[PDB]
Amino acid sequence: SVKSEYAEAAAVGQEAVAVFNTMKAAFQNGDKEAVAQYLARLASLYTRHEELLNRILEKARREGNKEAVTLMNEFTATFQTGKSIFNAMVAAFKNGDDDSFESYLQALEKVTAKGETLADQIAKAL
Ligand SMILES: CCOC(=O)c1c(C)n[nH]c1C
Repeated sequence: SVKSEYAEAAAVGQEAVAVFNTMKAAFQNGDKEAVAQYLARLASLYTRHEELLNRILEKARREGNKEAVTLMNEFTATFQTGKSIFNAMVAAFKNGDDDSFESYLQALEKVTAKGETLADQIAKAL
């Protein structure tokens, strides 16, 4: 169902939250080799997350679930913001620039926290 696929998407999103917090600790500790691996894992998880979100939105469209489509359009828009910030964070890591990395890390936390109001509304609309 669209709802079980949303539950999987929610789980993959929580996996990313878990890995992101482990990465933040590693960055603070200066374990750059660990950060590199966590960043690669996060990219993989965001790819899978976005794939699930798109299939859910396309299915809500085919089902005519107008409230769900509206909410998912809003959420997938904010997901792109998070993606853009994550990409800039990765570039800052490649460049050896911890100041910018810190800033982007913090910004991505705020984009994600703000998104959770939408995420929970979608669950209840589907
Ligand atoms: C960086 C891509 O991910 C996200 O933006 C995201 C996740 C994961 N959960 N909520 C949001 C807005």
